[PDB]
Amino acid sequence: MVLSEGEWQLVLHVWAKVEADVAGHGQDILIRLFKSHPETLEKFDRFKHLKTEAEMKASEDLKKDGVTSLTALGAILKKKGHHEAELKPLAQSHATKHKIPIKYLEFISEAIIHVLHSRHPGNFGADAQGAMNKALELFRKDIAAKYKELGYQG
Ligand code: HEM
Repeated sequence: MVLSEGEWQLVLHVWAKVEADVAGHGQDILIRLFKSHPETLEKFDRFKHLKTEAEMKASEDLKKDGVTSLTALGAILKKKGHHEAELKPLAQSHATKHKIPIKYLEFISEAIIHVLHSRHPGNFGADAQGAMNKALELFRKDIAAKYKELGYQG
C-alpha cells in the first residue's frame, strides 16, 4: 500500500499539533490504551501495578514512555513510507524482548485516533482520520512483516 502526498500532508499537519505537547498526548494515548485494553498494561513491568487513572496520570515513568513512543512514531511518520531503517530496531525489541503482539499495535493505533479526534477536531475531520488510519495500517503491515522475518509473527 502507498499513501499519496496529499494524505501524508493531512497526517503531518495534525502531527504538527501533537508536537506542541508530546508529553501530554503521550499520557492521554497510553492511558486510553490501558483503560480500553487493561491487558496491555501487563507488558509494562515498570508500572503494571497502577490501579487507577489518577495513579496513571501521576506516573512519571508512564509519561516518559509516552514521550519515547510518540517520538519514535513521529520519526517514522515523517519518513512518509521510507521507514525501513527506523522499523528494524523497533521490530526487534518489540518482537523479541517485549513480546508485543500485532493485536496490541492495533489497540494503540485505536487509542491514537481516539485522542487526536478529541483534541484536534478541526484538523482531524473524516479525510484526515482516513489518512492517519492508512499511515498506521502501513506501519502495522510493515512491522508485521519484520516480525515474521525475525521469527515472531504474532
Ligand atoms: C506506536 C507503536 C509503538 C512505538 C512507536 C513504540 C516505541 C517504543 C520505543 C522507542 C521504546 C524504547 C526502545 C525499545 O525498547 O525499542 C519502547 C519500549 C517499550 N515498548 Fe513500545 N512502542 C509502541 C507500542 C508498544 C505497545 C503497544 C506496547 C505494549 C502494549 C509497547 C511496550 C513496550 C515496552 C514494554 C517497552 C519497554 C519499556 C521499558 O521497560 O522501559 N510498545 N517502545
